[PDB]
Amino acid sequence: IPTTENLYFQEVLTVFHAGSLSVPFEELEAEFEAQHPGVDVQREAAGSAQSVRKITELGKKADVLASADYALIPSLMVPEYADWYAAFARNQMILAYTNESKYGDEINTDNWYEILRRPDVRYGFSNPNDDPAGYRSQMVTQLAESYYNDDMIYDDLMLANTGMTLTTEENGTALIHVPASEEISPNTSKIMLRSMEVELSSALETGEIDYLYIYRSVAEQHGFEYVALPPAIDLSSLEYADNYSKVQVEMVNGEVVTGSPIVYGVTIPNNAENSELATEFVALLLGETGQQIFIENGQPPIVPAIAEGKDSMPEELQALVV
Ligand code: MOO
Repeated sequence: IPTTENLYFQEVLTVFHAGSLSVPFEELEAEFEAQHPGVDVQREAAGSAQSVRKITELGKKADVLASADYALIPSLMVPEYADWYAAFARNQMILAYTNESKYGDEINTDNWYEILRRPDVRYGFSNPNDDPAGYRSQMVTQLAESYYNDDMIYDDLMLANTGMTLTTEENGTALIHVPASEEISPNTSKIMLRSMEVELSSALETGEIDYLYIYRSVAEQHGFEYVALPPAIDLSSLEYADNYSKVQVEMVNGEVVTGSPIVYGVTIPNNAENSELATEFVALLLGETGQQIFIENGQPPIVPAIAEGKDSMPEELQALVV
């Protein structure tokens, strides 16, 4: 029987981070505890949007907040809960699978959506209201329409199988509306939906789902075979930023996220209890040691880190940022 520590957090350093950061932050935890004897790092892994909402709406206090989408910090935390943030890593949306997945040896970059259209094929993605990988899965599928010249890709895979709706904005931008989390109501024969993307890893391993909308790093961390989606739709390239911006996702609470290159962001909240200790953890993260942890885990780091609001940043961190 799990204790409260075994359920919740599965001196004190409280860190709320993204699900895809579970592997590098686990190695960062062990290294930080090795350098600091009496320090117990307590990590809570959740979708980045709900990780932010714990601080901004639930009144929870964290020392370190790390998101899969850096932009959630200035749009939701700044200026009441945050005065600064730093872009530290990059990632890539892929479609993961294993040997057991149906149509495995036959799926490639030019037919992935056609495979997902099949009634026997089941696929997974996380909750877009809570997780970046969840809303990014919708972004990838919608952008695939204009790339492959097929205006029915998003309708067949998402609109006809969930509670998601779509409207066209005045500038031609597509806007995806995500209803209440319980009213998403996915077609069980076609879609499996979790709160965060990494909980769906177990589903792909057993063959409960055939394909999974997830990051490249997570696929390499688990050893899954994957489909390298075109740079124009996979949110991996800085050059295709103008193309990615033509799709937006509105959450149930009215918050709008925009298609952009996947850029991870970190910050130390304004109401942090151990801000001194948090500084040292972020220093290890943005320093050479943190950089090598990401490279070894298949996640490319932004070296040097790009920060905003440097006049509010602690002095120890200003030597590691741009
Ligand atoms: O915040 Mo995630 O790394 O899209 O579970």
